[PDB]
Amino acid sequence: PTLFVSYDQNGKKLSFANWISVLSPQDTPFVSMTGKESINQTIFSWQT
Amino acid sequence: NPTLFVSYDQNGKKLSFANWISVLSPQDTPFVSMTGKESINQTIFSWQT
Repeated sequence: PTLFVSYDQNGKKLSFANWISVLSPQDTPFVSMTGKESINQTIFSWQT
Repeated sequence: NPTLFVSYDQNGKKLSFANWISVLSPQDTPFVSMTGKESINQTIFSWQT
């Protein structure tokens, strides 16, 4: 059991990163540039 | 269609309901009003005639 190296080590301590990567976009410009109106479901309508 | 002054062809009318629901029904409970309250714990007892 000589040739002591990481392959032979035991009880090691990891070196992970304390964060997570995310690249999924979150722009959504349409929903932000429209505007919401109100309650009162389709009982009303545009009628133009 | 502006052909004639009628209501059948009106676009975008108003439903014009009445704001009330007169669905009255009888509810008196005279017996239950002239009995009282004798709250109990269990449901197997008696009254020892």
